[PDB]
Amino acid sequence: ARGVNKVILIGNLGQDPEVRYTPNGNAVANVTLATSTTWRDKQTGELQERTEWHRIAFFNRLAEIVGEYLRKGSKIYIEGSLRTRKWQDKNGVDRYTTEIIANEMHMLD
Amino acid sequence: MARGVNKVILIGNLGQDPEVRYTPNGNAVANVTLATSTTWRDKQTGELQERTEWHRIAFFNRLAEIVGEYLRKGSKIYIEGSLRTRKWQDKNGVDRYTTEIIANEMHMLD
Amino acid sequence: RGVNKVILIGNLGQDPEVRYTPNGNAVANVTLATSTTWRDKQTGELQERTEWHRIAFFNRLAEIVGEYLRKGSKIYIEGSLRTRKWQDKNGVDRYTTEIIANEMHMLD
Amino acid sequence: RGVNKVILIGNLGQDPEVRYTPNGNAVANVTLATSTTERTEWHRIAFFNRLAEIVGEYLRKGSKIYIEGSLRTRKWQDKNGVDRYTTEIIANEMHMLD
Repeated sequence: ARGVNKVILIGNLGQDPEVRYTPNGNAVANVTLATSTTWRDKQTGELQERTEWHRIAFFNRLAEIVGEYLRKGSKIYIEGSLRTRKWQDKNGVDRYTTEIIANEMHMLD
Repeated sequence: MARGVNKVILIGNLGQDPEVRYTPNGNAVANVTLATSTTWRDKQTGELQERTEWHRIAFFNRLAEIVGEYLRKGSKIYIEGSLRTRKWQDKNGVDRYTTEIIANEMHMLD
Repeated sequence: RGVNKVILIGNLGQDPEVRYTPNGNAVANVTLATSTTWRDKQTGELQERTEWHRIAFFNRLAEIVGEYLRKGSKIYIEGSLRTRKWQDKNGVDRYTTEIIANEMHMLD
Repeated sequence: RGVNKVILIGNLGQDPEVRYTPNGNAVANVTLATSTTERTEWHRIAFFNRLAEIVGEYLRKGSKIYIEGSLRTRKWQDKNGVDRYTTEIIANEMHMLD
């Protein structure tokens, strides 16, 4: 190639995997994944949880694995790549919707 | 010490010269658009063709300052950061995720 | 100018000992095991290879590790590679490569 | 099970050189320099097959590249048959930054 496009996530499945098949027997799976980090309340010192949400897509073998083993709550590790579909704002500002294309996946439960 | 891991690593070029602003308190804030390339093989003809993804990146404070001063359209950079997503609601009522990369690190690659 | 990153997930080989440096700082040296399993694409079959990594935790991270982690604990690590030079008893330069941990997350 | 991953960006210490293992395969062992505000770290990296050929063709001393790989420590004996150990990076992917 010439560029690097790489995401590493650890988080939980927000719902049970949704598995489907292309009209020619290809596995496709879509999951929602929540990753968390902590935040310190400045006033009170309370350690509070912050959550980001990500859409992940798996293909073929990996998608089969996902639907075979993973359920809501499942904690997994993931490497993948960002894929974005260009936008346009109410104010005409270019925006970016992002799915993660998964190439690796390690189960952690 | 968080329960999760949210890491992006990118290498690519600025589509445009950086956009920079300051907050009412002075602190800097920069955004750029990054193109990252890979290569696709045309299965029929064997042609080596370039595919491009586009990314919105936000920088803050000192990093933003560095970006304003040093970067330009075409600049090749390395980026470590985190994904920040604001949630959607689709035409067909499906959930979508609009993401910005929040940069923690930046190395210029000439 | 340069990137030196290591990401690992695997299990501790021992209960960690927090020690102190000749400068008074906490250190915890541990080993971590990562494994690759694959089937030989012809002759042999189910192959499994294990790698042992040397990890150095310093200061608070050292103390956390000393306090929470135990042998076999499943842990996640980000860090940097450092090789150091020492001498054997006959004065020959020998080398050891270690992961200087930046971050760690408990997966258990 | 387990993640063993390395990412580097730095420069080759020497013009790379394709050689061959006793199995016949291609391989280039090179060193890569990475630095921090200043201390320089030297990594042994190993490319095999295709990557090795590609590395041997296009890279010279001081070539800035990007690498992903896995860590591997192999065991060997010195003259006196004492177990010694070397940590090398087995590269999966490589990109030229020049």
